[PDB]
Amino acid sequence: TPTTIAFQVDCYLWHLKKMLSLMGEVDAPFEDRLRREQKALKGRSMTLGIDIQAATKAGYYKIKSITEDAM
Amino acid sequence: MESTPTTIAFQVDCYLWHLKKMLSLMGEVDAPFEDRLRREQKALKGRSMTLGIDIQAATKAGYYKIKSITE
Repeated sequence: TPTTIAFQVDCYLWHLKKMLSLMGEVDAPFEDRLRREQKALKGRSMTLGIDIQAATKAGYYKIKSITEDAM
Repeated sequence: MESTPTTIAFQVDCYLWHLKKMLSLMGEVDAPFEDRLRREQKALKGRSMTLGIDIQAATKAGYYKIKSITE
């Protein structure tokens, strides 16, 4: 599903942004955007019935699949 | 470009946006995902003009920044 795939990819890329935030590599507006997006992902998670952790894993493999041969 | 939390944030944002664009190119995402993509692209153009950083250059730097950390 394009909606499910969108969620998985959004979750994984958000996970990357969160990790960079916790590493202190980024500034405050990036951190504000981060927390905004997370609240939005939680809302979407309720509608899709997909756990953010599971979606994050799936999104990692989707991204691995696309960067593998293109880059 | 300089290496500050603000420029790193911009590099990461540009590169991760690029990955979302690749999903759009594959046609594997829904209309809200594409809506967010266009809205974020406009945001990045403003921050690009503000920071005086080329999006293409920031996109490459973001790739290597993420790659350095994830690998």
